Amino acid sequence: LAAVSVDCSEYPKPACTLEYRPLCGSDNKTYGNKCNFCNAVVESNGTLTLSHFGKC
Repeated sequence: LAAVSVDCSEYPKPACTLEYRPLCGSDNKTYGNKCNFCNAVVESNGTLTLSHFGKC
């Protein structure tokens, strides 16, 4: 059904491609891309999640 989420199994990373593809969280703050999103998830320990693609 209707979910939104990028895959984050492989995080956090040491380095990020500087393509800008923002992903706003449930926190309603922006993570610049699937890197900085999925970092802030895997640090978050599962609990942070994707409210919408793009920026807040």
